[PDB]
Amino acid sequence: KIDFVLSVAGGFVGLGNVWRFPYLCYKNGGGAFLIPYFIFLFGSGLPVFFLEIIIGQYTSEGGITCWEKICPLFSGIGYASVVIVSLLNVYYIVILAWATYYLFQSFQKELPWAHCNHSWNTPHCMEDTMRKNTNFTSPVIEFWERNVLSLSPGIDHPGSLKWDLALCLLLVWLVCFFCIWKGVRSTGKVVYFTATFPFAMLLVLLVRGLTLPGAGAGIKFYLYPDITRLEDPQVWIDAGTQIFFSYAICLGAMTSLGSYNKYKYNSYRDCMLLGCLNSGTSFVSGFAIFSILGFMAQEQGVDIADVAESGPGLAFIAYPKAVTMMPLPTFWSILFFIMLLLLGLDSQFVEVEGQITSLVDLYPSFLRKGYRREIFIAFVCSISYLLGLTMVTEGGMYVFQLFDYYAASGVCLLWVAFFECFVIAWIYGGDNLYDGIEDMIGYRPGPWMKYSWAVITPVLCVGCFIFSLVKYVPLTYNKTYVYPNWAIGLGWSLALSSMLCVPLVIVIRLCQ
Ligand SMILES: *[C@@H]1O[C@H](CO)[C@@H](O)[C@H](O)[C@H]1NC(C)=O
Ligand SMILES: *[C@@H]1O[C@H](CO)[C@@H](O)[C@H](O)[C@H]1NC(C)=O
Ligand SMILES: *[C@@H]1O[C@H](CO)[C@@H](O)[C@H](O)[C@H]1NC(C)=O
Ligand SMILES: [Cl-]
Repeated sequence: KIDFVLSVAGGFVGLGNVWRFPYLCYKNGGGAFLIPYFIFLFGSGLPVFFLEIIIGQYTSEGGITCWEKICPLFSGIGYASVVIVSLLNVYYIVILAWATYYLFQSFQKELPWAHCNHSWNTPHCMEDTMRKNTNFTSPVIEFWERNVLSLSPGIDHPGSLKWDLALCLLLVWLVCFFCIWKGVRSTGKVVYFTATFPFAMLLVLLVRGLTLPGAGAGIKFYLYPDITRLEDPQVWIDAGTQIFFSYAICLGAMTSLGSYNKYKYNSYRDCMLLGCLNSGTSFVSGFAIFSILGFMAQEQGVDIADVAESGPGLAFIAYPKAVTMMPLPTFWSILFFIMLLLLGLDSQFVEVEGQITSLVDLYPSFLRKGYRREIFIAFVCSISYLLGLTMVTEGGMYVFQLFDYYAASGVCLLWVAFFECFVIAWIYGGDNLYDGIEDMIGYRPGPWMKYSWAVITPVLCVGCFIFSLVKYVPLTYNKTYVYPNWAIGLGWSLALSSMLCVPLVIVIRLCQ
């Protein structure tokens, strides 16, 4: 029953809640992030999640073709989701590549980031333990910034392609290809492990984090807000994307997950449970990582807002620092990186299988099992690897950060979600959906969610977008570097490559 549904949904938590949420909550202050986080959650997250589940269940088609009989004129939501999930597959596998590199470098007796007496460290390096005794730098951040991937002075100098990371990325892609070769999703007792290990790892990390000194400052920074920061659109614009990324909203996956359920199945309670559980695990992981970050700041004796990198690498700077202090660091490090690989992989298979099925639905005659689908999967993996080689070279962090900020976040996700809510609440109508639910499942849901879809989400999205446009600021990596105009143009081209799908399909349909 409930144990079975939690066993099925154990794959809900992924690299999102464990990695992306911390650095998004850290880039622009922690306390000023929770208020728009929860506002956007209860305004759009659970509403749009439930909406995707209902559309996938009511209509047997799940994905691109769900909108074919709801509103054909707005069919571009599926294409936008396909483009967004393709870019997501492009830049998501790099996190797994870094995790694999750490796993391979963690088999040694002494962890590489324990000390910085190595051949890739400047003399200015100092051990953070002895730091309290404007040019010093902790060993972990220096290691992550040079040995893991060397940083050029800017994006204008791509440098030379790295080889060890390329090999790790190729290994991960080959593992994914050879696992989709057969398919190991159908599991018996293994689903118990695949659902218990991540939670146990997170729980022991939580215990370690809040049992460490200096966690109080991290908790206060995470919770206590700053009203003045709400005056900048960055906090709202990234709080309206982190919660959408966590639930895989608008990625075309949740609109097809509900297609497996039958007509008479109470999906309301399941959707509420998964949403609340995802929010809770994200919140507790935030406590853990901000506690370890506060401990890092306490030993480093520097301001919390700049103690660590304010970019995609926050997890790889906090979590290894946490497992370093745990007894027998090698064992816990190996287990943790296996956990990261398991979660990120499972997300990678769902993101990929969804994309492949969605694109095959476009041309069903081209690929009907056999070997043509096999070579198509091989081609997709090869092209994704080649494209991902761009952000793994020397100074590859800038391309990755820009592509993450402008690919599956920022304005594209809010754009897709706003049109989704607008069409569902202004052509199909919330009353019609409640009538269908009432005649479909037991109990009539409260009128809260129809008002939600009608007002709370579209107003929030439009206001955030316009408020960002008026107070336009360039995207900056970390806090001391500024992109050139052409880099921002490239990022905006990336975002438009997703956003323009809806107007393009609209005008094509209006032509005939
Ligand atoms: C050299 O590396 C060892 C290994 O951790 C370390 O204990 C020692 O402090 C380092 N010495 C210098 C001068 O970096
Ligand atoms: C600072 O360095 C000196 C020199 O080794 C050492 O004696 C002292 O214990 C250090 N201070 C702390 C707080 O460890
Ligand atoms: C250290 O940082 C300061 C700025 O705070 C800078 O003026 C100085 O050149 C840097 N290097 C050294 C060796 O002090
Ligand atoms: Cl989240």
